[PDB]
Amino acid sequence: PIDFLKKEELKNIDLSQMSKKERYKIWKRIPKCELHCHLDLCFSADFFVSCIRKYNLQPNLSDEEVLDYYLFAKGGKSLGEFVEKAIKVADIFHDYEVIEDLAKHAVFNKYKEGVVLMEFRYSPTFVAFKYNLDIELIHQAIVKGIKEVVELLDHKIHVALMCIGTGHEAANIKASADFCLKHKADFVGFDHGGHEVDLKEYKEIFDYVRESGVPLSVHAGEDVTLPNLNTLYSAIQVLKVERIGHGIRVAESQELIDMVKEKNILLEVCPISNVLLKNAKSMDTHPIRQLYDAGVKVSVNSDDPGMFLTNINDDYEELYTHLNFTLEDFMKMNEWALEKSFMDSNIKDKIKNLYFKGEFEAYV
Ligand SMILES: CSC[C@H]1O[C@@H](n2cnc3c2N=CNC[C@H]3O)[C@H](O)[C@@H]1O
Ligand SMILES: [Zn+2]
Repeated sequence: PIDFLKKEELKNIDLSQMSKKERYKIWKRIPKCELHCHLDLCFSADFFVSCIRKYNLQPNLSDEEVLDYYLFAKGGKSLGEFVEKAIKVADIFHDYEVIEDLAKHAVFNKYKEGVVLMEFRYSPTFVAFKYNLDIELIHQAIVKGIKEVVELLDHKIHVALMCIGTGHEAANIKASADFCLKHKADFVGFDHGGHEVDLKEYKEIFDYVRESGVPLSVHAGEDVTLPNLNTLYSAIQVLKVERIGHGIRVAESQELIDMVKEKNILLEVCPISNVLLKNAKSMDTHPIRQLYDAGVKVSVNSDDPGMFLTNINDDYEELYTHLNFTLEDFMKMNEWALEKSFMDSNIKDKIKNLYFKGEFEAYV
């Protein structure tokens, strides 16, 4: 059982005297609450390469060329290109067995990384398109795979699901919204991913989801190539989201920074994703430092461990190494993520008690 760091204990840890390996041991011991991780793009290199071989998908490529062709581990051009490679990766959604395996593995690896609260998200209609799978059996496979691992683990990690709509056709977004609500019992939130579009047009679809009791967190303010910040205004003012996926472009506008703070919105920051997709110049210039210092609530997230060949503790390493975040900062961020989690209040209460009970400093 991971020896999770406690709030009152952090002042005794000297990270400056540690090797990279020893720091990773400390990142593992942070009780992490992760809000933004696409389960359908969450795997290791090994898992991915097996899948490709299992279905004889690339007989002309070495393992290394398969990783290069399909994934984004060295970074790319833009979110646009990222969306194009995701489409390619859908080569592996061959059947429901591989899907269930994917879900077991993803949860197991989060557990070993020291995540205690995990909101996974996935896009059913996406996962279905390549082989025209049935979204109902896709969901059953994922829920089954998750339940089995959580049970095996004695509920040591708490997992919830969010449903993502993708694309810019009302028909597909509506079909996802209906699926999400049909499966309200499993889904705790509703998202939009894919190319970044202004969601204001789909107001009535999102209203209906939000008003049926499923809160919203949509991808917005990620893609630096958009000619304005309209997508952020829409998510906040029209969709009335509780959280924003990425939202890093909020840093470009004092008006938006004030809006997010005043509305108590949390930004689900994905540091490595933004650098690899060219939405931040380098980790040294990542807006999370500005936003955190401006008093915006932000949490740390991996986004797509499979596309980047990373895990959540790599994001912590980069933030510590490039931007000088501290263990205190990390604990504060995870407690914000805990408070803004869409999971049941009973579960959040348990987690608070288990991991976030003390205070950083003694009463004086
Ligand atoms: C199997 S991924 C299904 C999808 O969800 C989308 N997505 C996955 N990871 C992210 C996605 N969308 C936008 N921003 C990049 C990243 O956060 C992806 O482009 C595809 O549209
Ligand atoms: Zn994402």
